[PDB]
Amino acid sequence: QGVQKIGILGAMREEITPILELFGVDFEEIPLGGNVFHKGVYHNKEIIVAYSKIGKVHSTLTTTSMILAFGVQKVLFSGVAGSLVKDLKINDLLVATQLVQHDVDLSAFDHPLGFIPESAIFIETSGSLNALAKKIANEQHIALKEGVIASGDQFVHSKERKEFLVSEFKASAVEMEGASVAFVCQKFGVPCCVLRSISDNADEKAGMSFDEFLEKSAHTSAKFLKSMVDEL
Amino acid sequence: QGVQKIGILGAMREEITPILELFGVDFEEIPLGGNVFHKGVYHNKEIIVAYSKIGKVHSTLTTTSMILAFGVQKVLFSGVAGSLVKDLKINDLLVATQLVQHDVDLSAFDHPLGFIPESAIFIETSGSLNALAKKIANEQHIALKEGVIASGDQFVHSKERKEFLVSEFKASAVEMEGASVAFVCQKFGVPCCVLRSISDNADEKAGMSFDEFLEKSAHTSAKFLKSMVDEL
Ligand SMILES: C#CCSC[C@H]1CN(Cc2c[nH]c3c(N)ncnc23)C[C@@H]1O
Ligand SMILES: C#CCSC[C@H]1CN(Cc2c[nH]c3c(N)ncnc23)C[C@@H]1O
Ligand SMILES: [N+]
Repeated sequence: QGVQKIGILGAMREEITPILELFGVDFEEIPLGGNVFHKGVYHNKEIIVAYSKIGKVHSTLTTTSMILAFGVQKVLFSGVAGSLVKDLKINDLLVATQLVQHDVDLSAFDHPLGFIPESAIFIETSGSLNALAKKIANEQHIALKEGVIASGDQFVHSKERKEFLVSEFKASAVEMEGASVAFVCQKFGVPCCVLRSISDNADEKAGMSFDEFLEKSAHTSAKFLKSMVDEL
Repeated sequence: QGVQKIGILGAMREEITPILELFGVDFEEIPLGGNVFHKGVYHNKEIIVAYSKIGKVHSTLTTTSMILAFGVQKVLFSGVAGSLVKDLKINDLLVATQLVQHDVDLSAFDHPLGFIPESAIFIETSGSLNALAKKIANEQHIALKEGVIASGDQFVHSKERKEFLVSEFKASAVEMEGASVAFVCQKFGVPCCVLRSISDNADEKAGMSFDEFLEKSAHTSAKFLKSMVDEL
């Protein structure tokens, strides 16, 4: 019966700018492990917001810090992603049902791609939180897609790599942090939800699309994340 | 003026088996975040030993746990690695002077390979600890090499990838955890030393070589790590 502590994560500063703005509360800035954590109070909940910096190691570190140093009981991720599928268009919102580290390769020992011993290819997120996301989206008449998100330490900008992600993992979107965030949460038994809004199509024009749409797509995701926190 | 707390990390159980045996003290087993931490007392020092499990996310998580949950003031890594250079042979010992995440690719935005914004290509380890390693090796007439270690989430077993690591990063050895361990330590200001003993040549026969030499190479590294702790 303490105050609920909720971790809110993006990868880049641009993904958390709209989060901080939308909550509209005063935040205390707390430096730790190369991150700045923004700690505020919102409707009987303590919210801790940070951007991890890009990629798997950064996001793993920051999620672990949120859990161990700030005692968060849930983690919600908001940011942008590349679309791997024709029906996911720029600005569309996706909730990740499972995530994979698409760049993991222990095939020299006959392991399937994505697999590491003492783990699994696919990492699950919270069914209760994903159900909440879907409930809210239906009530607000927001198209919310669901699917597998692939995460790796490369910005994907080729037809060939996109097609690999679809064929190998049946992934719908690609990014560089979701799987590591969801993985850390699974290891600590912390409920996790990963939201992404599409910024690009992970093809040869992805860099230019990303730079154009980062702000808008980040805001779309942030607004939805806030609507979830309103129901926690 | 408290007791010095030292984190001792391997990636696989096999890399820490000789560590636990060689210290020869009683350890309390403490589960946290999917790892088991072995906490013992050795010569006015508290030693916390764990294996992270394989790869960058696992090792990032465990190093962060060591620092935040166990309060370690230094981190020493011991394990095995693939050789990228003719003069590093099976069983040889290497101390990593810098490390890189060799699989990071943000070249779509004209970043050099290995680079992430708000970080650097090369991560340094502790000069004071590396100097200690070299001093001990010279006193014991142990050949200790030094160089760049490349870390990524793939087991390297091809001429083509080996040559890339040498050309791109001037790396001497390859593994899947050193850069992430050293990175976490840098972010928290914790001195880090990464030791590796060669298990294979990162070529088409690397899997078979690794399985053959894991035990012996792990022990070689562990023995050297213990000799360092004896001087702390
Ligand atoms: C320098 C620089 C920016 S790297 C890209 C950011 C955006 N994010 C999501 C993302 C959006 N589009 C992507 C794509 N095509 N591939 C990987 N990841 C993504 C992954 C990284 O945090
Ligand atoms: C399944 C399974 C085992 S994956 C290999 C282990 C050994 N380690 C070091 C290592 C030794 N040789 C290597 C190589 N050729 N490539 C990458 N890493 C390494 C990296 C991983 O922890
Ligand atoms: N990776």
